[PDB]
Amino acid sequence: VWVVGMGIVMSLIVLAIVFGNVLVITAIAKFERLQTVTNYFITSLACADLVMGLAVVPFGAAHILTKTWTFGNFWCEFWTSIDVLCVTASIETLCVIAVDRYFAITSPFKYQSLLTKNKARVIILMVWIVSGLTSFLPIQMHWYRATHQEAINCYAEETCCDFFTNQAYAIASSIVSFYVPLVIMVFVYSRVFQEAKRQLQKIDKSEGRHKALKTLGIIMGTFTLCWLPFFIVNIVHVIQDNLIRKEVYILLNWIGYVNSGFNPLIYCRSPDFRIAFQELL
Ligand SMILES: CN[C@@H]1CCc2c(ccc(O)c2O)[C@H]1O
Repeated sequence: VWVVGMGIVMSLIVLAIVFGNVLVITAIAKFERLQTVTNYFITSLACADLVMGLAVVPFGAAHILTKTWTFGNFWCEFWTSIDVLCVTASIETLCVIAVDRYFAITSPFKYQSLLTKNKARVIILMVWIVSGLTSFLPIQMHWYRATHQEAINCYAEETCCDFFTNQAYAIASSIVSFYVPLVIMVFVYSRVFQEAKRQLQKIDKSEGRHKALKTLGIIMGTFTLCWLPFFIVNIVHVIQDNLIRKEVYILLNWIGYVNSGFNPLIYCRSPDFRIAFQELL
């Protein structure tokens, strides 16, 4: 009776993920006003989320719901590669938009000539290139396989799909995909909050005839509680401890998919963008 029960949630998530990006892509495509410099980064994030939801979520849900994998193992390598690539692309896009906000707040005069529409495209292309390289190159060249005789049959056989990684690769991947964006975002947001507090104090100096924290409170919090634990797990099993189980690993990886799906809708709200949605509907 649980098979039908778990199917409903997966189907709802799959239906919602694509609709949460088609609307934004279509609205930003055919509206002149919504076009801006940060709009390119927003579209990059939305397209990455759409690709993730259209590619990895349905097949992964089919694998989880079914007893055993259906087709051959030839496509599995870049299935996993696309998964890791989209995750890295989303994380790095959030890091770069945070850096953009930091540059916007601190130096107003330089921002006019520092960033240009022509120069902005280079950053997105470079980050896509580096994420795609660090995703495809290790996965496809079979540099991530392990030597332990356990599950080597699963790697050899074309009927089961389990994720097994070497000690070295996991740590480097976690460091290059999670920790650096986290520290950069934390530092830049601390600086932004300090600037906002200073401005509020200056305004209060001449008055009499912190709400903004809430605006920050979500934008980082939903990132932490939804992505901090998994990578913390993604290292410990490399250590000699056998504490975690496969089901827990699968569930913590799964939660990240829902987090990535829900991120862009919460991230981008504006009266102009709201009326942009309104006109299309
Ligand atoms: C099988 N799922 C994978 C397993 C490990 C992993 C993921 C995503 C980004 C990474 O940097 C990873 O090391 C997960 O999506």
